[PDB]
Amino acid sequence: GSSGSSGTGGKPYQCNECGKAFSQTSKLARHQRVHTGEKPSGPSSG
Ligand SMILES: [Zn+2]
Repeated sequence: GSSGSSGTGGKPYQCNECGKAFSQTSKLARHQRVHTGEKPSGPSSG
């Protein structure tokens, strides 16, 4: 059992692609545009 932090809080909305944060999610939503692209994927649980 290792005690580390990978995805237990930090950058929930903050852009991870480039690593840019914004005061409000509003402006952030538009920022995602720069990272425009396709990503097909069906429903999968498990
Ligand atoms: Zn970005």
